[PDB]
This record gives sequence, C-alpha cells and structure tokens, in this order.
Amino acid sequence: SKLRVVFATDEEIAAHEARLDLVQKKGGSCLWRATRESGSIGSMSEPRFVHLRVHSDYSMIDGPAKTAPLVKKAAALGMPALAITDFTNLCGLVKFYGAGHGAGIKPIVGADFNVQCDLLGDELTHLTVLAANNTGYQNLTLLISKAYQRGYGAAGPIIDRDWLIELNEGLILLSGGRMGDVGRSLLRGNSALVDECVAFYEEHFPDRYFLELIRTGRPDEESYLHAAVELAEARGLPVVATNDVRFIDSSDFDAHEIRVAIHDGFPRNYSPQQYMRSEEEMCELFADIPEALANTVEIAKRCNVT
Ligand SMILES: [Cl-]
Repeated sequence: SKLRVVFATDEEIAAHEARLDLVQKKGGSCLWRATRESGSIGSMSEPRFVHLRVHSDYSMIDGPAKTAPLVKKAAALGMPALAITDFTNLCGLVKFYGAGHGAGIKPIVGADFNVQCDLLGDELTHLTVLAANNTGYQNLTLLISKAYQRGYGAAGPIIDRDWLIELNEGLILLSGGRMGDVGRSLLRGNSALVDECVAFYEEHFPDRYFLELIRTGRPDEESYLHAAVELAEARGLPVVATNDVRFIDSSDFDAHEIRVAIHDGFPRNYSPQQYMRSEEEMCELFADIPEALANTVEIAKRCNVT
C-alpha cells in the first residue's frame, strides 16, 4: 500500500503505556486493556478506530461545555480513547479528564480553530490541533490565548497559520478536510497553492500533519476525499478518518439544527451523519481506506497529556 501509516515510535508507545497506567490507577479500569467476559487475555484485540474530532453540544455557540454525555456514550460503545476538540477552547477538559478516567477511557486533548493565512488572504479555514504531550498542551493553551488576545469581531477568534511555527512542539494537526487550506485549494484545482501549503506542514509538522477524510454526506466531501487520497499517495502524506462529531446519536440532529439557528439569528452546514458512530460503523465506512482508520489508533497512542 502506498498510503502511509505513521506508527507511534517506541518512545511514544512507552508514553502510551504509562498514560494508560494513569487511567487505570486513577479510575480502576482501562478499556484499552479490558477483557470481555468469556474472552481471554490472549485473544484481546486493539481498537480499530478512535474519534479524534468531537464537539460538545454548545462548542461554537453560547452555553455550557458538558462532556459527561460524550464519555458516557464512548464508554457504552467500548471506546478506549476519545478526543474532545471544542472550538478554540478547553472548557470541558478538567471534567473530561476526570470522567474519562472514571470510565477507563484515555482522554485526548485538542481544539478546533478557524485559521487565516496570507496565501489564502482573508478566508478562514478549519484546522484541528491535538496535544501529543504536556508541552503540546501548554502550546495549545498559548495558541488559544493568542487568538483571544488580539481580539475578534463577529467572525470569532482566529489563529494566524504562522503562529504554528513557534508553537509547533507537541502538536498533531488534522487538516480540516474540505474546509481546510489544503482541502479548499484541492477543490479549486489550485495545485501551486496546495504545494505551498503542504510545504509548510512538512517543514514544521513532520509526521504530525494528517489529511482529514470525512464521510458524512455533505457537499464536496467525496470529491475532496478523492483528491486528498491522490495527494496522499503522491506525497506520502498520511490520511486520517474522522466523523466531525457534533452530537451523540443521529436522533439528536433535530435539536442541534435548532440550537445553531437560535444563536445565528435565522444554511445547512451539518448532517445527521455527524453523530458518534461506532467503531464497527467507521470501519465499514472506510473499508476501502484502512490506512485512514489505522492512523486514528496510532495518533491515539501518540497523544499522552497527563
Ligand atoms: Cl476482549
């Protein structure tokens, strides 16, 4: 296969084992190391998929950051790790960390951003930032502070892409898919701009930038996916599957659409597929691109914030 999986190094694997020890010592269980009843230690299997892009209900709007229901759902699905990636905030982190531990889940720390870059002018693009280690966590905190400190208008807090140069250490980036700088430029056929953007990530985020692939039945998602996979194969860039999770169950879609409208003051930016899909569901969805699934599990092992 010419699609790259970025494997956690021996050092990262050791940090992952230590991070699971912490889950287990604080919580009294660890789903990653759990043995099903009538199963055996010898027949235990690794996770096939981990959610790395997940928002609480009020993430980009006004309201509380309740992360309890996301942990509750992940625990019910037997998920051994979960990221919360709320919009330019870490509100729910302290509670997510504790609840994660209580449920035997490895908590992964991240946030979603709107990004501005000179190459794209004034246009805002999507980026997900994961903290791989405590230095990354500190840098993620600093990046959020920087976005607020320079102030914002109705468009909300924004980061400059170039701020990532100085703040890069311990961060793993998910590209934003069709909404990211690379994705938008792929959809527009701007090969020269794709090349400039990819050069930035290769320089500052070596093995720490993933082309995000998303299948939620929204416009341009699959056309972008085709182009991203072609780019990934030609450049050796790793792809990663996410489900851009915005609510817990598919039946929650109705309430989500309405919460967004109230805040907006009224545009169909969201799909009913953006729920917390099971590992089995995600594996079937990306059966044709198993590398996109494998990279979620490797990224999950690489993310160890204590
Ligand atoms: Cl098992």
